Amino acid sequence: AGTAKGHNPTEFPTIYDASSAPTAANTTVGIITIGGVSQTLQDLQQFTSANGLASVNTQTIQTGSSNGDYSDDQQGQGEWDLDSQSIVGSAGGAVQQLLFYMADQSASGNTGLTQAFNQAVSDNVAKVINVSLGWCEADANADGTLQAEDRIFATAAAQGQTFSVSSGDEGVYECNNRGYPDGSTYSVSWPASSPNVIAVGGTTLYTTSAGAYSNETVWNEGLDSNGKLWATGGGYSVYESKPSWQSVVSGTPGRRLLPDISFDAAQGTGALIYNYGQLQQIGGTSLASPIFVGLWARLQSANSNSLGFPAASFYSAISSTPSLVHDVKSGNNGYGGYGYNAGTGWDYPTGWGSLDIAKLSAYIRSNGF
Ligand SMILES: [Ca+2]
Repeated sequence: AGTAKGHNPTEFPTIYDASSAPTAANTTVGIITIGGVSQTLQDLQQFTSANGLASVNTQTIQTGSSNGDYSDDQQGQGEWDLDSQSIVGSAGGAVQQLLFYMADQSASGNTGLTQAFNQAVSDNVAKVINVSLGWCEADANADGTLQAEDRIFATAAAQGQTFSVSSGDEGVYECNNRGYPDGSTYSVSWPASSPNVIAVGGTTLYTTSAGAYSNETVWNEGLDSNGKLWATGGGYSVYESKPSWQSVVSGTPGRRLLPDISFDAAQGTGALIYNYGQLQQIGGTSLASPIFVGLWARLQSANSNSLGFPAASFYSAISSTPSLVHDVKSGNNGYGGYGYNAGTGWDYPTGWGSLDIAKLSAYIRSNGF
C-alpha cells in the first residue's frame, strides 16, 4: 500500500498527525554535534528561507576547552543538517531556540562527546536534546565511556530533560565492525541502550498519493556495496538492567530493551536535506530521532514544558492504548534469515512504532504524562 518516496521535513507533521498541535515555538531544543556547525547554519538558513518560514534562533556552544577544535567536520555537516532541518520541520516550522552543543574534536578518547552531553545537562536550558550518534555499547563499556555518560543522562532524566538517541543503522550487527552480517550474533548501540534516554528506531514510510500516512514497515535496506547492513538498531543491552516500566513487554530478558519508539528511517523514504547547498535524500535512525525530537517539542510547548522524562509514561500509555501508535508488524532487522522480526505490539526492530501525535496529545490532556 502507498508509495515509497522522499519527503520534505515540513511534511512530517502531516504524516505523524501533528498539524493540530502547537509548534515548538515555546520549547528550546538541543542538538549534540561533533565539531562545528558553520556550514550547517547556512544550510539551515536555506531550509527556512526556501520553505517560507520565520528564521530560527540558534546558538553554538563550545562544550570543552576554549582552545579545543570546533572546526567543521565536512561529513558531519550532513548529520547536523539532517538533525536541524528534520527537527524544525517536524516541530511545525518553529522552535524557541536551537542550541548546538559542540564536542571538542581534539579531546582525548570520547571525552569531547562526554563533555558535550555534560554541558547540555549542566546548563539545563534545552528541554529536548537530539543525539543522532552511536557505536557498539561493548566498546563504550570497555573504556569507561558508558559509565561516565550514563551518569550524565541519569541527571538529565531526573531534571526532566529528554535525550533522544538514534537506535543504530547496523540492524542487529552493531558490534561486528559496525554492521557486517554476523549470523545469530546480535548487539546494540550506545547511547541508545541507556535507560535514561529515549531510543528511536527506524521505519520504512509509505504515504498515499495525497501525502497522507499509509503504512510503516521495518527499516531494512540490506547490504551496501561494501557488504554492510543498513537497518534499524534494536535488541537489548547486555549491561543495562530493565527499567521497571518495560515489564509490560513480557517474555523479554532483564535488560534495557530498545528502541522505545520509531519513525521514518529508510533512505528510500527519507528526508530531502540541504547539505552544502545541495539537496540530498537522507535516512537512518539519524533521521528518526530528530523527527521524534521535533514532534515531542510540540507536545512540550502544548504543556508548558512541564512533561518529564517520558519513558515510563510511553510504556504504560501505549501498552494500554494501542491507538496512540502506528504498530509496525512487517520486516526484520537482520540479514540472511537472522535478526529480530516485527510483530504485534512492542518488538525489537521498532519498539512501539511511531506516535500519532494528536492522539497522544489528547491522551496527555486527559491523563497527564
Ligand atoms: Ca510492532
